Amino acid sequence: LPVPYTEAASLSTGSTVTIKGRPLACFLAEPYLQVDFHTEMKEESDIVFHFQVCFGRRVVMNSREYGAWKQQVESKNMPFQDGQEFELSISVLPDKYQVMVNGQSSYTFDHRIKPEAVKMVQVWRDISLTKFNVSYLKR
Amino acid sequence: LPVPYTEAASLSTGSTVTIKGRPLACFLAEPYLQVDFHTEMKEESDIVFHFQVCFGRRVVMNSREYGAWKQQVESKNMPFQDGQEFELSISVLPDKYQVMVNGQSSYTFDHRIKPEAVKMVQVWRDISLTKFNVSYLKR
Repeated sequence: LPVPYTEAASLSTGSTVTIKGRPLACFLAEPYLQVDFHTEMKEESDIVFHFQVCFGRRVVMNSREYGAWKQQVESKNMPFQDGQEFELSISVLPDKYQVMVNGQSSYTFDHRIKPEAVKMVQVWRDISLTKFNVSYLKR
Repeated sequence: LPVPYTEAASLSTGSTVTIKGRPLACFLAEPYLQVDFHTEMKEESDIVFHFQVCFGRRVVMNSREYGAWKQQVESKNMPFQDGQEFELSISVLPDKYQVMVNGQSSYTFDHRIKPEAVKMVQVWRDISLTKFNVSYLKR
């Protein structure tokens, strides 16, 4: 899959975004992974959910609203494993996103903007990607 | 050119490393560029010169010696232009590296390890690359 990876998308309660991929360097090099849920197809559009991994160090989550970054949430939780493929599953719950890493609940982020505002998902920085899916099974 | 880009290399006084490329996102997204001069072909080897651009924000330079990062040099100088191709030229002078951006002297970094210790150059993070060259014209 090409990285940066972009897909038009819609989200609501019950939606799951599944990403399978792979850092491009060992953790000692501090590769990054970024997943952004955008309100428009344009990359300068607002970001309802920003998820940024500095592999082996930290994760930051935030939103970008009317062009400006808001209060970041910083986590030191690091379930990702050096040199390994990862499977990332972001579920849209009524009150928050829930982020699973290799099947383990690892982060959550309460909705600041309704998920129905999302029109695009971008996955980029220092990863390769073998799978991307947005589920569309629920009303 | 594939990114991450790796080339075996040797450097001495008079050597020039010329990199031509292009951020993968606008500056608002804060794409990065990293150029590392390594002592071995392995990515965990020491880094004689680390050059890391956070486009539109800062540049940091450092060395990684026996596995540990040393004193970083942080610069707010930012000659790179939003959305534009750049031409980066790193010259090996007797006392320092000199970094030109689009023909303009922009950064320098005094040698901490002799440049003759370099065996590999890696260029990676959020850029595309159209040209890479190491000059080999001087004794």
